[PDB]
Amino acid sequence: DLKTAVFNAARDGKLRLLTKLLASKSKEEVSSLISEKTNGATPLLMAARYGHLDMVEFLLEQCSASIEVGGSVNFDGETIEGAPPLWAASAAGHLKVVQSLLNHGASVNNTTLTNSTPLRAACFDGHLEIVKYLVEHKADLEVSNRHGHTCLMISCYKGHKEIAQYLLEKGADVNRKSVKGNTALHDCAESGSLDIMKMLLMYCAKMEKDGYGMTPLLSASVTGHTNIVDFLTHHAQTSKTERINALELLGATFVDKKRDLLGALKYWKKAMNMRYSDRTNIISKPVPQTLIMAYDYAKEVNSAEELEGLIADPDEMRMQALLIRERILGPSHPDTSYYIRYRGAVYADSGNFKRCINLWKYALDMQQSN
Repeated sequence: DLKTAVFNAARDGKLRLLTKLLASKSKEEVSSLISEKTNGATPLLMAARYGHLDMVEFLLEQCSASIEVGGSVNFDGETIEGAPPLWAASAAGHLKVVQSLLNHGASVNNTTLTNSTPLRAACFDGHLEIVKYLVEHKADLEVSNRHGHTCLMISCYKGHKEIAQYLLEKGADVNRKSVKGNTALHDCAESGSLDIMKMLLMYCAKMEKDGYGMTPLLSASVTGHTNIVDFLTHHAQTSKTERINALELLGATFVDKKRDLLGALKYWKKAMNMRYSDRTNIISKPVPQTLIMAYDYAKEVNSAEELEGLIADPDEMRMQALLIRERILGPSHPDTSYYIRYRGAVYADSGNFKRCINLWKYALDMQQSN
């Protein structure tokens, strides 16, 4: 009864309602009731989560004991486990509460069970003042989550140029790699954050293949951020062969993600003309080992004159898209099977269940083998 009404009172921010609940209880008894978890969370953690400053000051002044105790907090319908009060406050954008918990001695790099710092948390939803305040209170820029994703990486992915700028001038390492080889440049490519990408390149960020063998350029081609593809295909650090494959893959993404066939064809014609713009250095389309029944035994166009009529054969353009993606990403990259399945589902929507089944059969074989 009481231990719950205490939790509900701290969660909702009812400090008048709370005080009357403990009036005739001992400092011993109170330290117990505010110590106990409800819905996986301390009263202090909920007080901080929903930004009730008066409530935070009160609870700490009874017992500083729950300040580093992690628990369950909900952000965007997701539960997050092991989150201390300072982390929850930071995630939620409650600056005054962030300032109060640090005043009262809170540990500025104490993490969730995923090893996410309060700094990482503030970097996510883009709370610049909390970031600045955490860093001016000894927050480690370089503590990554358990996948090795950094504060600069998430800052880049969520398109917060100011926060990324502040981290960079405060000395953040731009060439860190996630366990799967993600760099901040890859985060820029996958979000279409062109300005941040340009900033990273002035801080001498190196473009590298990730664990899937994807450069920032190709990561942008997969996700269909044409702003990044246009920039990096005119950049000196990208070769003729890299531009051609990036244009062709972006072409496929236009077919499958954007359902824009005219746009796909523009990209394929550009890449095809690049392929035969020097008789001294012809870049020929690689021939795959075998024809695929699920692709109707189709073969990539290998000439400008083979592209011209393609607009009139949408089915041929969808098979070209799957060949291109399989050649450039390979079967280990999750988007290859994702788009095979998607294409199957589209045929099923037309009433072609057989073609759906044959594409899904080959997709499921590909997934099992990964």
